[PDB]
Amino acid sequence: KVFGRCELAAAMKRHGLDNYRGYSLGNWVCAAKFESNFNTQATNRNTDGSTDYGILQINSRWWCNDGRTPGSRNLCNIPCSALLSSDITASVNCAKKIVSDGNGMNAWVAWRNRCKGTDVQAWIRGCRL
Repeated sequence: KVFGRCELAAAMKRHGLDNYRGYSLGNWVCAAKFESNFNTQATNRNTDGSTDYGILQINSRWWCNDGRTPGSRNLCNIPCSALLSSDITASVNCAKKIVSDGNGMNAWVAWRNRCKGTDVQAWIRGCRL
């Protein structure tokens, strides 16, 4: 499903992402905007043969198993297809493991190049208090 901006902001807040590891909710909505355009079904294959899955484009080389990435580590212990669900719970629980791994949100190349250091507050403007 393609979330709307305020709609995604509210679901992420319910899942405890606002200020998870000190990253405010605007950061997570901006990451999802530029990673998938708010679309839970987005997939993209990488140069090395791994694929990125879902709203936060989580990669099969380390985080989920998709049956076709040699050396996939599957650290969130999920099939990658679970990350394409209209329910974002598995994507959020895996993203909390990724962001806690020491490199923060720099793990999402679109967050580093398009969101980091911008006014990310503009992304949750209008979301219900």
